[PDB]
Amino acid sequence: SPPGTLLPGQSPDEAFARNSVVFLVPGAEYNWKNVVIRKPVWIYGNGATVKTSGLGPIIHIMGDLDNPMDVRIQDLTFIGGDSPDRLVPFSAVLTNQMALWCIDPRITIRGCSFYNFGGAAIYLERSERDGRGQVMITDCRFRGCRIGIANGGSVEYGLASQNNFSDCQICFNVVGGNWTRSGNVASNCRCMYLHTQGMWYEGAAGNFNPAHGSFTSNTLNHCDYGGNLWPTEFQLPDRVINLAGFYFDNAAARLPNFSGNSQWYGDMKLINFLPDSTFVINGGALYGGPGDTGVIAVATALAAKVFVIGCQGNAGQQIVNVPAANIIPEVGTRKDDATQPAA
Amino acid sequence: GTLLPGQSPDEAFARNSVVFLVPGAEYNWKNVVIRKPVWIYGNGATVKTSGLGPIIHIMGDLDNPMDVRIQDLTFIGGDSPDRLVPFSAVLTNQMALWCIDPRITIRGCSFYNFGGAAIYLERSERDGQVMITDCRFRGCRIGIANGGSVEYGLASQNNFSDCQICFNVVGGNWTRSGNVASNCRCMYLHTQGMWYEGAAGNFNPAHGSFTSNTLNHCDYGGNLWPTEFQLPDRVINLAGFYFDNAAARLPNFSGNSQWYGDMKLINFLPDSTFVINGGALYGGPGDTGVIAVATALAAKVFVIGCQGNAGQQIVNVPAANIIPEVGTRKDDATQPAA
Amino acid sequence: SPPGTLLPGQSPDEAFARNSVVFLVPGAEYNWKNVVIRKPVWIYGNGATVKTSGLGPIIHIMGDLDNPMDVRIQDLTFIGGDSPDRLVPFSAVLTNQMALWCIDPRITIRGCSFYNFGGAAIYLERSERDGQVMITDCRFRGCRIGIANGGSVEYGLASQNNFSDCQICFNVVGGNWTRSGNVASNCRCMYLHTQGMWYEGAAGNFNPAHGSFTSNTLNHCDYGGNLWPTEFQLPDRVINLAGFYFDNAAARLPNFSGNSQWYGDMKLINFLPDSTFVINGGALYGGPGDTGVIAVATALAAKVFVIGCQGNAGQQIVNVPAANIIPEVGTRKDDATQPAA
Ligand code: MMC
Ligand code: MMC
Ligand code: MMC
Ligand code: MMC
Ligand code: MMC
Ligand code: MMC
Ligand code: MMC
Ligand code: MMC
Ligand code: MMC
Ligand code: MMC
Ligand SMILES: [Cl-]
Ligand SMILES: [Cl-]
Ligand SMILES: [Cl-]
Ligand SMILES: [Cl-]
Ligand SMILES: [Cl-]
Ligand SMILES: [Cl-]
Ligand SMILES: [Cl-]
Ligand SMILES: [Cl-]
Ligand SMILES: [Cl-]
Ligand SMILES: [Cl-]
Ligand SMILES: [Cl-]
Ligand SMILES: [Cl-]
Ligand SMILES: [Cl-]
Ligand SMILES: [Cl-]
Repeated sequence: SPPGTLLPGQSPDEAFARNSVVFLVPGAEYNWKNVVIRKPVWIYGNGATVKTSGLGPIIHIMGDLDNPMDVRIQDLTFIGGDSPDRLVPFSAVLTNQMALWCIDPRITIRGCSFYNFGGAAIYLERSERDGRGQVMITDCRFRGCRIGIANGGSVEYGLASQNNFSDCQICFNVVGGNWTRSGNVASNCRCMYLHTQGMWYEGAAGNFNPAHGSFTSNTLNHCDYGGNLWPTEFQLPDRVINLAGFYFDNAAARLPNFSGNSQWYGDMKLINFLPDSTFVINGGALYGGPGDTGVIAVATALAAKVFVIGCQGNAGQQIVNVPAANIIPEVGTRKDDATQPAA
Repeated sequence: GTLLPGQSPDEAFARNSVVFLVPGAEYNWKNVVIRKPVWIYGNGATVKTSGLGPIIHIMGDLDNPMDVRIQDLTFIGGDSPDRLVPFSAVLTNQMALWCIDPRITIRGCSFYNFGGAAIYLERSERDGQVMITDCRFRGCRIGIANGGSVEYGLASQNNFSDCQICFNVVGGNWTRSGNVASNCRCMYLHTQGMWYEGAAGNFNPAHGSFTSNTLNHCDYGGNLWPTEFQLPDRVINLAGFYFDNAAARLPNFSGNSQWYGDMKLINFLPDSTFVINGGALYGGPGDTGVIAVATALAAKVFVIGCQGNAGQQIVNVPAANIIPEVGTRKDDATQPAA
Repeated sequence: SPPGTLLPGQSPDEAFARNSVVFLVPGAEYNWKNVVIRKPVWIYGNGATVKTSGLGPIIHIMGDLDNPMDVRIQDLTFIGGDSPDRLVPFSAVLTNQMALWCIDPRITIRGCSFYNFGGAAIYLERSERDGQVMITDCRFRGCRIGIANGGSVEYGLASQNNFSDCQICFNVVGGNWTRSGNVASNCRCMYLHTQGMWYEGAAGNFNPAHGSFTSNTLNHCDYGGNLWPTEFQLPDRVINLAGFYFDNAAARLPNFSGNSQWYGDMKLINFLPDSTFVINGGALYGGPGDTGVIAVATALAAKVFVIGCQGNAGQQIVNVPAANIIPEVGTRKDDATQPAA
C-alpha cells in the first residue's frame, strides 16, 4: 500500500495516526470496531463499506478544537447490523451502537450512508461547557437507525442539511443549540425532531443552552400513519415518552425557527417551552386526517404564544388549542382539547 | 477501476463497483447500459454522443442497498438548441440519463443542449432515494423529469439557464430547494397528460416542497424558448410555474423569488389551500410576471408575507387573501389560460 | 511528475496552463503568491493547504465568459496569515489580502476553507457591465470580509457556508444572488450593501442586491461574541455596521425569509421606494438593552412588514408601524434617530 491508502484488514488506527489524508479501496468491504482518531484526518471512502460487530462505536473521534484542520469523512457507507429490532426497549447499553462518536468535533461528514444502528448513527458531544468547532453533515442517508444524529450540549452551530432519513425512530436527537437543519427529507420515521429534558446523548456538557436553532425546508412525512413501523413509546433515562414527528418539552428552552416545512401525517407536540418567546409555524404544508393523524397540539398554557402563519393544508388536519385568531389564513380544523398534547 | 476513452463503458460498468474516468478527457457514448450499482467519478471529463439517446440507460435494483452515483461529469447532447422545433415523442429520447427504479445520486454534473429531458427517472410499477445537487443545466428542453412513483427525491442547489422546462414534475413528494433559474420559460410544470410519466403514470403527483428557489426572466427580459408547448394530446402555454391538475395538490411554496416570473394556477384538488409564502414578486410594465389563479379556486389561494412592486400583477386572488398588500390586484376571468 | 499532479514547490502557473484538471498532493502544504489562471481548470485540493506571504491575492483568475468550462476549486484550505488584527483601520492597502480574485468568473468553489484574510477571502468582479458562480460548503474564519461580489457578478449561489469571527460575511454589490442556509456567528455583519463600497470592481455599483436571503443564521453580531469593531471605513466615509446593513436609495432589498437573528441587529436605512420589504418567517431575539435591534428609516417604515416572525419581548422593532407586524413580536418602538448610518 502506498502512503495514504488503507487496505481491508490493515490497522485503521495506525493509518489515521500516520497520514493527514487516507483513501480507501474503492468499493471494498472493511470491518472496524472502536477505531480511534486522535488528530485531524480526511478519509476518502471511495464507495467502500464499513461493517462492525460487538459494542460500537465503529469510530471514536477525539477532536482538537485548537487545530484548524477538520476531520472529514466522505463517500463511505457504515453498516451497524441487519434490519433493526424495532420493539426492543431502548437502554443505556444500546447507546453504544453508533457509527461515529465524536467529542469536541470539528468535522465534516458528506455523502455517507448509515444503516441499522441500534443507537445514534452519529453522536457529537463536548467534553466541557462553552462554537469555533464547525460541524457539517450533508448529503447523507440514514436508514433503519434508532437515532440518526444526536448532538450533545455545547455542540452548537452545526449544519445538517440535504440528508435523507427513512425508517428511523428519531432523526434528530437534539440537545446542543443553534444548529441549522435545512432541506432534509424524512419519511416513515416516528420522530424527526426531539428535544426535552433528561435525554439520551446529552454528553459531558449536559442539557445546556439547548435547541433554539433553525429548522427550515424539511419534509417529515408519515410519522404516525401510513408508513412508520417504530413504536411511539420511547424510553428515556428516567421516564417513558410518547413520540411525535416534532416533539418539544422543555420549559427552560426555546424552539427553533420553523419555516417552509412539509408535514403530511406528521404530528407535532409542543408541550412546554420558555415563556419569554413566541413560536410560529410559518409557511408550512399541514395535511392530515381522517381521524387523529397528523395532529398539531400545543399546551393550553402556552397556546396564546403559538401562531400558524402562511400555512396551507386540508380539512382533515387538526390544530389543537391554538386560538383561532392566531391562525392566518385558516387551515385545517381547529379544536380545543386540554388533554393534548400528552407527554 | 479506470475507463479510458474508446473502451467499452458497458463492460467497465459490469466488471467494477467504482470507475474513474480520465481527468478532463472527452468520451463518446451512446445507449450505454448499467445493470448493477456503480459509482462513476467523472473527474471533469466530458461525454458527447450522437443519434438517439439516452447516453446512459440505468436499470435500477431497488432491492440493492448500493446506489448508482455519478459525480463531476459533463454531458453534451448536441450543439446549441433549436428552440422553435415542435416537441414530439421522438425528441423524448434525447436524454443524458434514463433511469428506471432509481437509487441514484447525481452531484456536480453539467448537462448541455439535450433535445429531451437531460435526466429522466421512472418507476417500472406503482408503489429508492434520489439526490440531484450542484448540477448545471443549460440549453436543455427539459432539465429533470421525474415520472410517477419516483418520490421523495431531492433536487437542490442546481442552476438552470436557457431551458424550456426546468422541472417536468409528475412523481410526488420531492424537495426542490435553493435552485437558481434564469432565462427559462418554465421552472415547474405539472399537469395531466404529460411527457415522461413513465410506466407508473400520473400517480400521487406533485404535493412536494418548493423553497428558496429563484425563477427569473421567464416571460420577459431573457428567455428565448417559446411559450407554446406540445404535450401528447394538446398544446399548452407555459408559465414560470404552471399547475393544472384537478386531481393533484400543489407543493409547499415558500421563500421563492419571481422576477418577471409568471405563475398559472389553473386547477388543483379542492380539499386544499395554497399559499405563496415569503416570496418576492416583481413584474411589469405590462403583463410581465403575472400571477393568475382560476376564479373558481381563487378563494383557496393566499399570498402571505410577500414583497414586491406595483408593476407585479396578482389576478383573481381576493384582496382579503393577500397579507400584506403586494403588487396590483386585478380581476380577469380570462386568466389563467391553459 | 505525471500529468495532472502539481507538487509543492512546482510552478502553479505552468501546471494550470498545461492541464485541464490538477490534483494536489493529499494533505501537503503549498506556498503560493499571485498565481495566475488564464484558462478554465479544475483543482482537486485533496485536503492540501495553501499558505502565502506579502501582497495577495494567492490566485488571480482571469475568466473567459465565452468558454463553457468552469474553474472549479474543491477541498482546499487557504491561510492568509495569523489570527487577525481587528482594530486596524481598513484601507485600500488591505483590499489586496485575498485568497481568490476572479474577474469575469465562471467558478465553483466547494468544500474549501479560508482563514485570516486581511481583505476579502474571495473577490469576484466583472470587467464590463451587462457566468454561473457557486460557493458552497466553505468555511470562513478570521477574515475581514468573506465573499465580496462586485457589480455585474450576478445570479451566484452562496449556500451552506459557515462564517465565524469575520467583520463582514457578504460584501454585496452584484445583484440577484441566492444566499441560503449559511451559518454565521460572532461576526459584526452578515450582509452589507450600500453606495461607495469596497470591491465594486470595474462594473461599479450597478443593478445591485435584490437577490434572495433565506434560511440563514446571523448570531451574536453586536453582543455576546463578536470581537470586530462596529465602526468601518469605506472609501469616502465611516459607517456603523449591523448584522444586516442596507443603505442605497437606488437598490432593492433581497427576499428575506426563514432567517434567525439572535442578537443580530438590522439597519434598513434607505432603499428604492417602488418596493416593499418583508421580514418573513424569522426568529428575532434580543435584549436586554439595545442588542439585536431591528430599525427602519421612518420615511420608509410604512413599506416594511414583519410577518410570521417569532421572538422575545427584549427584541426591539423600531419605526415599523404596529399594523405591519403580524403576529406581534418583540417590543415595538418609535425613534427617528434610528437607524444611524
Ligand atoms: C469521543 Hg469517543
Ligand atoms: C458562540 Hg456565539
Ligand atoms: C419522517 Hg416523520
Ligand atoms: C404520499 Hg404524501
Ligand atoms: C430505464 Hg432505461
Ligand atoms: C428561469 Hg423562469
Ligand atoms: C436582473 Hg432582476
Ligand atoms: C481576476 Hg485578477
Ligand atoms: C454572525 Hg452576525
Ligand atoms: C446563545 Hg443563541
Ligand atoms: Cl471518548
Ligand atoms: Cl411514506
Ligand atoms: Cl434546534
Ligand atoms: Cl473497483
Ligand atoms: Cl430502458
Ligand atoms: Cl436574466
Ligand atoms: Cl412537487
Ligand atoms: Cl396590507
Ligand atoms: Cl490532465
Ligand atoms: Cl486583474
Ligand atoms: Cl436550503
Ligand atoms: Cl442581495
Ligand atoms: Cl423559507
Ligand atoms: Cl431616508
